[PDB]
Parts: sequence; C-alpha cells; structure tokens
Amino acid sequence: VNPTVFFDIAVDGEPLGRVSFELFADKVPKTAENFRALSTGEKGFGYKGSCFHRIIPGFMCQGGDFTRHNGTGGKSIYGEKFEDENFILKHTGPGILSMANAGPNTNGSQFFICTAKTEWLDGKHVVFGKVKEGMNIVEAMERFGSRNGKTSKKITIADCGQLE
Repeated sequence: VNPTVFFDIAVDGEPLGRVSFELFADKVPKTAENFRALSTGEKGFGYKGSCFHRIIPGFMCQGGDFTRHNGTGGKSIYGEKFEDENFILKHTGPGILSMANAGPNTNGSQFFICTAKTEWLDGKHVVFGKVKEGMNIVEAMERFGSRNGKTSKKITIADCGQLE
C-alpha cells in the first residue's frame, strides 16, 4: 500500500540513473503524501527539474528546493509549513529519506537522503521513506559533493513521478 516514487537523476544534463523510494504512508501519511504529490507534480509544482544543492560525502544529499535552488526556498503542498508528524522512524543508515527543516514544525519541500547512519538527527527530522532501488545512483551523486556541501557538477532531478 505504501507508494513508490522515482527520480531520474542527471549530472550536468547527462543521464546518470534512477533512484526509487518507498514512502512510509502507513506511519507518516501527511509527510509521505507531501513528497508523493511533489514528485508527481499533480498540484502544479514539485521536484521535476530541481537540483540537489548540498551534498556532503559520507553524510547526506539534500534537495527539494524547487523555488530558490539553493536551500532557502521550497514549499509544501499544504499552503504553509506543516508540523513534524512524528519521530517514530529513526535515521538508521544509508538510504533513509528524511525531511529538512528550519526548526520544529517547519517542513516544506526540502529533504535529504542519508548515505550513513545519522542518529544525531533522531527526533529533529521526520523520517518518511527509504531508497528502494538505485542506492548506487545516490552513491555516484555523492562523489560530486564536497566538504562544505558545494557540488562540482549540477545534479538535477530530470524526471520524477510515481511507480507501480
């Protein structure tokens, strides 16, 4: 019942590959539905064409700022910044999909993919999904990041949507 979404990633415009996610709608339905919606674009806005603007190897890949392309923007499907739904699920290792924010109850559209166990984020960021297929594509993306998070090539979501 949990929905599956995919990203088709490109690097300076050249295809790299597809990452797919399981979204834990059974446990965090409001947060999973936001990400699902933004990935299909069915509200008229969303992730297609946006970039991963902050990539720190061994740490995480952050994206979803489809409004300002640099970490200052993005918006949810709810007309404002939704609440932290719950912190049931933990940051247990690579592939975890989790919400970025600006403090308690400030979720918008930005998210990150963990490339390592990041327990210090437990209780701070809402985990709502996991990479299903294509972790190797995340690993290839990670190599274009840097110590301060600046990417050496443009990493884009060339296409995205819902699978199955």
